[PDB]
Amino acid sequence: RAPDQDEIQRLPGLAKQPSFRQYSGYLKGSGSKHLHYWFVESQKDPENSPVVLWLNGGPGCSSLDGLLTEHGPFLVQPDGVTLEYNPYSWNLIANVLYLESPAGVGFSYSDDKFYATNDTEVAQSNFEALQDFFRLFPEYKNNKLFLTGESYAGIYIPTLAVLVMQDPSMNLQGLAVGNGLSSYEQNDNSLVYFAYYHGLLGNRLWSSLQTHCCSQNKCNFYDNKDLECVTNLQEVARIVGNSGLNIYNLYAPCAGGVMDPPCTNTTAASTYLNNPYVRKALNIPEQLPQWDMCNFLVNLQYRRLYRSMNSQYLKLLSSQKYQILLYNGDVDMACNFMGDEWFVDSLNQKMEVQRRPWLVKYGSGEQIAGFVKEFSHIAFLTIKGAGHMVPTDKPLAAFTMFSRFLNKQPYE
Amino acid sequence: RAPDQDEIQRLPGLAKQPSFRQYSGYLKGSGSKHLHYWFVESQKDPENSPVVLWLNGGPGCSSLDGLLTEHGPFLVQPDGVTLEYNPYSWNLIANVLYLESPAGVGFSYSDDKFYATNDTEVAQSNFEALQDFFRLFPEYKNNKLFLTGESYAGIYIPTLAVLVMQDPSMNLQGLAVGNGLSSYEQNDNSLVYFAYYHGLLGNRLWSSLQTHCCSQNKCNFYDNKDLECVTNLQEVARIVGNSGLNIYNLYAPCAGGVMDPPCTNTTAASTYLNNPYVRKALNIPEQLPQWDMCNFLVNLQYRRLYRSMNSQYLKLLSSQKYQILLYNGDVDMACNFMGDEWFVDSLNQKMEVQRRPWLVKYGSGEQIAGFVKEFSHIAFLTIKGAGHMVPTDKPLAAFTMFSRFLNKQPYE
Ligand SMILES: *[C@](O)(c1noc(-c2ccccc2)n1)[C@H](CC)NC(=O)[C@H](CC(C)C)NC(=O)N1CCOCC1
Ligand SMILES: *[C@](O)(c1noc(-c2ccccc2)n1)[C@H](CC)NC(=O)[C@H](CC(C)C)NC(=O)N1CCOCC1
Ligand SMILES: *[C@@H]1O[C@H](CO)[C@@H](O)[C@H](O)[C@H]1NC(C)=O
Ligand SMILES: *[C@@H]1O[C@H](CO)[C@@H](O)[C@H](O)[C@H]1NC(C)=O
Ligand SMILES: *[C@@H]1O[C@H](CO)[C@@H](O)[C@H](O)[C@H]1NC(C)=O
Ligand SMILES: *[C@@H]1O[C@H](CO)[C@@H](O)[C@H](O)[C@H]1NC(C)=O
Repeated sequence: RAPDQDEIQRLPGLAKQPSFRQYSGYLKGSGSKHLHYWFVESQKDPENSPVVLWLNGGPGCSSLDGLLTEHGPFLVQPDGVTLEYNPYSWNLIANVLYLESPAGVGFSYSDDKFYATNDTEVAQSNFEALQDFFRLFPEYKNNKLFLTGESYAGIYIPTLAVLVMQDPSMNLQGLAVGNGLSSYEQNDNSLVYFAYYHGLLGNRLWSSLQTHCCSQNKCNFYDNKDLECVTNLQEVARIVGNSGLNIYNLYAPCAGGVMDPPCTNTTAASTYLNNPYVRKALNIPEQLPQWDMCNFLVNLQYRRLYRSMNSQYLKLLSSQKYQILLYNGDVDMACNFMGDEWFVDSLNQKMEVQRRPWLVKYGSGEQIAGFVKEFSHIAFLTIKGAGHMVPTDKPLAAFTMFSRFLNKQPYE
Repeated sequence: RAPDQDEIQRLPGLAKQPSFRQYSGYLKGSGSKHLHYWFVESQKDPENSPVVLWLNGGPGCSSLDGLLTEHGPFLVQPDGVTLEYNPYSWNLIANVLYLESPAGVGFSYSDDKFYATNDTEVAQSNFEALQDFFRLFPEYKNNKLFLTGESYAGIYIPTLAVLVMQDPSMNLQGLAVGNGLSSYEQNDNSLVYFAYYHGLLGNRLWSSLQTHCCSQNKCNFYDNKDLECVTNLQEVARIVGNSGLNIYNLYAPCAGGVMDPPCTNTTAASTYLNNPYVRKALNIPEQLPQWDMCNFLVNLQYRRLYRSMNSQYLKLLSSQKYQILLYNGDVDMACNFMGDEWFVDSLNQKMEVQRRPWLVKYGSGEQIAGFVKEFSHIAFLTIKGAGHMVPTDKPLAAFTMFSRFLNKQPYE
């Protein structure tokens, strides 16, 4: 019924043993690829709880970021030694499959160590690994399956979903993308607005942008050839990303001051997972190189193929079989909320609902946790005051949203 | 040399006695008005430290909000009983005069209890009270004087400054306004942008606003007569201010859930100052009614006269004798940063400097604390991630800014 050689017996750093079973080993991707997974079964009724795949983005970043720092059952502490139980873990109500992907990311590897890849190969390799998961965990084949991820997984998840939807053996029910890259064009255009209206660009630069980049009511901050325009957008990019502002959360400090995503400090997770006894407990082959949160070389060699997920989401929507959610922390600048809201609105789906706040109960009382824009089979949500890593910044709100999604309830 | 009957001997709730002298009593305003002051001398060298007037806004709100909750030498704790020393107090480097104004606000009163007033009378009464302060504290007449305040004090301070500048006996050196109301028009126009680009309004409403309120490149969200326009702006106002979003800090909870400014809880300060022994220590006449942070009736009866401080600041700038600062926490929606930046840019002053980040040292290191836009004798600054009450939300950054201002140093 399970790869019991993969079972995690006693995880270092945990003061209490888990009530749920958990597994760490390798799923077969395409060719010679072996993708490191860490599967944490539901804390409540895993036999009948959904199976939820989690993919972090990059490209080249590890989904074990999602486990140990966002919504895993325990989170690594600043000592890089202690794990503490997370009261907002997504595995409270789901069997969560964190997958280090593509090959070369974290503990994932391949026999030839050739890690140059692309969107289509990545989707196909993720698909084969999910096939392997269900060969390894056959008692999970009939559980409702949701595909979820973050950041560049805005591309990984919908492309993977299109493959999965053609496999009647997988009980695909839904996909959720957090601060996802869905449209380079909508991302880039929305980002320049976001920057000005969050007080990062002044009047002089804005007016320069307006002159060289825009024609009457429409701005092009994406593929404009205009000369001063390219120049100005270079300045925007510098301000937003290369000046000491944290691009992942405008209102958070830049770690380090004004494999090392900018303004971020991955030392806790890194120190934890490179502990030799941690790797033993996670059944990592000793010969594998050190764990990094993001593989520089995977990212360097990656050929990005899709500029928009418009056609993927229209395909997923046409079946009317799946619930889809795009959610953005609204102080993120890497994949800002507005570009994904524009993106969802532009799918032009039926049953449009008026935009509303959605609430969470804090003690403190009901608070607005964000806004929800709903259509048939698809909702866009903001998470108010969260950056790129929504479940780290607003764990209760993230858990509440996640539960409403799995249960196909209204978000409000 | 001082009204020693006003001296505060032993303030309830303080575990240690202050190193500085402090005073609480009444300054004579115009007619029968008596304005309650609380003056806290500098913790370092009060004889040669600047005199800084602080005014909160409303109209009808108490400057003792500024003392006990923003930048006073001690801050009231959630028990409404304990005061704790504030390591970022503005009185570390200044003699700070907190003035409850106009008559009827907090412990301020008048013999006829007639509290209907207006901008011009308020400025003239504040002016006479400052004259009285210097009659009561004559050893302070030659200290550099700065006039500072917050919110509606965006109107109080510049109007007062114009009066003070005509009095050669006062050594006026500068004025600073935090999240100030400077221009109803620039406030309202900037606010509708701010709302859309912070994800509070969706596409449908934005497009409706664009259609009914705007003509080609210019929007009028201020005095538009257009019909759907008024309707839509009513919806914006509802979303921003009457729906459970905290207008003073978009990213903060609304106290109470989705004399009581909305989403705010003044119980700590209120419980402290209504303690009968607190009032005795502050030399408050026992017959005075209870302390409220904002006087409902003062605000109700207030006749607001100025729609813009353009002409006041141009007068203050013409002398070239004063340094001026407008600073806004950038997640405030009551007086959003963008309207005040537009306002300062529109004064069209010389020696314009390119817009820059300004830094603060946290331990954590240097962090961007906001952006600074500088001209001759006037700077606009943002405080990144602060709401309406900048010194509560970012006390170190507020103190750092305040020190650079008093010392006429660059903000960066
Ligand atoms: C997203 O895919 C992502 N994946 O991992 C992260 C991450 C952020 C903070 C901490 C840990 C992980 N984010 C985004 C989508 C834009 N990808 C990234 O932000 C890239 C992360 C690299 C692989 C280290 N970075 C970039 O795309 N850029 C482009 C602009 O120049 C700076 C970095
Ligand atoms: C500003 O003058 C101000 N003065 O005191 C405050 C304050 C905010 C939070 C907590 C404690 C004090 N702010 C602003 C300038 C717009 N004034 C206010 O926000 C008014 C406060 C009243 C007097 C209680 N409120 C309003 O102007 N409105 C107008 C729109 O409808 C709602 C309240
Ligand atoms: C990074 O994180 C580690 C572990 O939490 C911490 O000890 C270290 O000081 C952090 N900061 C920097 C700037 O390295
Ligand atoms: C993506 O990768 C596959 C597998 O290597 C390769 O055959 C294919 O040509 C690639 N696609 C592109 C456009 O490079
Ligand atoms: C208001 O503040 C007081 C004092 O800090 C606190 O005890 C009370 O619970 C607060 N909240 C509400 C909703 O009254
Ligand atoms: C403001 O108040 C003064 C004092 O009462 C009064 O004489 C004056 O007419 C007022 N101004 C206006 C425009 O109401």
